Amino acid sequence: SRHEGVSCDACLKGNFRGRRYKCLICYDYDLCASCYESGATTTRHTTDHPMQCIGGGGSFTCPYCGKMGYTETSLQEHVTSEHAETSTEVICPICAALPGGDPNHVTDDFAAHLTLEHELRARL
Ligand SMILES: [Zn+2]
Ligand SMILES: [Zn+2]
Ligand SMILES: [Zn+2]
Ligand SMILES: [Zn+2]
Repeated sequence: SRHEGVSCDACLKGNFRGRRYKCLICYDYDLCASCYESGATTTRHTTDHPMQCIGGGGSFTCPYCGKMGYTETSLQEHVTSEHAETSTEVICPICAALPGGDPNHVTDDFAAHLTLEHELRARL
């Protein structure tokens, strides 16, 4: 998924995909996974600083039938199988659970939303 509203203090890319790493010493300081894994530093930040990984995991509810307990992977498998042609408006549970996440991503094609905005790869 994307870290909406977040930009990397080292490479300046924003709303980046993959995992987000937040420094717990420097104020409002975040690294994309590429800059985190590669030891990127700026003026105030060192690789010694404690970092918190944000995003990933979680169990999700299907908005079309209400069944609970899916992972991001199994939710997408379920929706793309059992609800691929429906036009009811629903709100995305994954966006709402991710910090920065749109609290209300309203969509009438949830299967396309998962495929496009929640791709199933660790770096995405
Ligand atoms: Zn970066
Ligand atoms: Zn730092
Ligand atoms: Zn369902
Ligand atoms: Zn979403």
